[PDB]
Amino acid sequence: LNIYLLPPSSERYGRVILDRVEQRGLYSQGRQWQIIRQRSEKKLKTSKSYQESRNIVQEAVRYGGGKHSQILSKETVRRDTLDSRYPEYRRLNEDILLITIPSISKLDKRSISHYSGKLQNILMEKSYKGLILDLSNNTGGNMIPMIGGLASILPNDTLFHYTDKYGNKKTITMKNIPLEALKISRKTINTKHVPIAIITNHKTASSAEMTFLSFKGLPNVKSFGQATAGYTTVNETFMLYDGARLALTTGIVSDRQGYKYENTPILPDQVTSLPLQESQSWLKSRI
Repeated sequence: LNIYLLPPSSERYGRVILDRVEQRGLYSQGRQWQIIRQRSEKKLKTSKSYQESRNIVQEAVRYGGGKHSQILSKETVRRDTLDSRYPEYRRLNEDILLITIPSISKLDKRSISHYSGKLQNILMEKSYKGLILDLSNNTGGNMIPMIGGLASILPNDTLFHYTDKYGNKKTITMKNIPLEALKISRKTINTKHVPIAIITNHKTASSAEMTFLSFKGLPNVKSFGQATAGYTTVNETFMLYDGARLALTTGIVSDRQGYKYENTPILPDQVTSLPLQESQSWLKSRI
């Protein structure tokens, strides 16, 4: 077809990332920020490729956005997509299901609907009186299939809040979740009410942590295990010219109860190295 393309220079490509970082990053203002930015622009003047430009702005991204921010090359983004897994369950006994809820980074509608659908089926069509939700080793990815699959046990209300560098406070509610895309019905939201035990470990991160926050303060819920990884900030992701992605931190976070998080670990209710064990016992007492 009839195509016109005049791709940015490697310098331009680098400067585009600096503009975004400055525009939305939590920390990208003030004396230390320029200097880092100025130093980055000086190197970019002689950059000879996009890859080189990403290397050059790395300090700026890390400073301007913090430890939850980064630039992923197109290749890195795809390899990470291929690490995606689907939820699994095992019946522990006639009353308790153990549900494994893993990392998934996929965007495509089919994959994310298979992930959420698997969860939906377990929660809606299986028999139980209590649940164990296992977020160990879930380092995040696409929030949509995670929150979506768990829709039946979450409020049709505020999930968590987040505030940007300009002091704009916003809210992620069950409505902001594209359930329609997963072909899941809003009539199923919050229709299961059983004791829920949630397990986390040190690797539990990011989307998984914000999924964890979405259960906080629920009276039927209690959590076991260890503090999470501490990537409790909202990111916005910007697709760059060659398919690379800028993941940029733009929001500080608070849960329904008013507690604030800024790349800070979440404490489970009951810290322990035996959370499956203590989980079941807790579930027994409440059943």
